[PDB]
Amino acid sequence: PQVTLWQRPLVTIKIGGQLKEALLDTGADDTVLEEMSLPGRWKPKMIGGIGGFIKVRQYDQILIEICGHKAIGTVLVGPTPVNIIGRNLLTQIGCTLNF
Amino acid sequence: PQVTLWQRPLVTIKIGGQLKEALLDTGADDTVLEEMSLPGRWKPKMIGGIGGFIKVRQYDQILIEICGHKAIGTVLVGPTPVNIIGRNLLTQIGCTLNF
Ligand SMILES: CC(C)(C)OC(=O)N[C@@H](Cc1ccccc1)[C@H](O)CNC[C@@H](O)[C@H](Cc1ccccc1)NC(=O)OC(C)(C)C
Repeated sequence: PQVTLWQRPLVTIKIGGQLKEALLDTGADDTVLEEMSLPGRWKPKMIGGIGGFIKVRQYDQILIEICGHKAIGTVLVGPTPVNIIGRNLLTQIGCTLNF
Repeated sequence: PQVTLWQRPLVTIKIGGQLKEALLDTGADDTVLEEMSLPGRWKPKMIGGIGGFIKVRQYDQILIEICGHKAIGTVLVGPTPVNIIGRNLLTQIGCTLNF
């Protein structure tokens, strides 16, 4: 696909046969998902965004599917208002910015 | 051009006769820049990011060159760790997300 920016670039993700809405964010280095209980150990972490930091839990090697394109990597889970797919995952699906 | 995301999508912009580096951010609805004295009449505004709200000065109808492409629109000036080019200006330059 070719996603236009007239509207926020919100797509469907599948994180364990759960369809989830998430934003493709080129501005984000990391992937941040809404509070969820994932099996596995996590590492405490504080991530900064415009505005300040938020405390998140870090999970390694999560598999997510972005428009039926698989990506596997680190995800931070915390109280975000929106799921954010960051460049750590977008690089996996071959995502580019073209102008 | 075709920007890959192995690294942050940093481009050089020209604004108010100043060359600056800014991130192309499909996650941002608006363009927020580092503190600067741009010419004109501004209005205070508050905008939220993942860590909470910040106060910005809003400047309308400002000319900005992104990789030599012309864009004229709103620019928010405020306490940001990085200059960010949002979707109000990425659409003007014809940028897309592709995979
Ligand atoms: C998500 C996270 C991993 C925490 O990365 C950033 O927030 N990265 C910042 C850049 C940054 C680096 C270092 C320090 C501070 C900021 C990008 O603007 C992220 N794209 C912005 C996008 O996530 C956010 C989506 C959003 C919107 C509203 C609420 C919550 C979240 N929009 C965003 O902040 O938009 C404005 C900049 C216009 C405020």
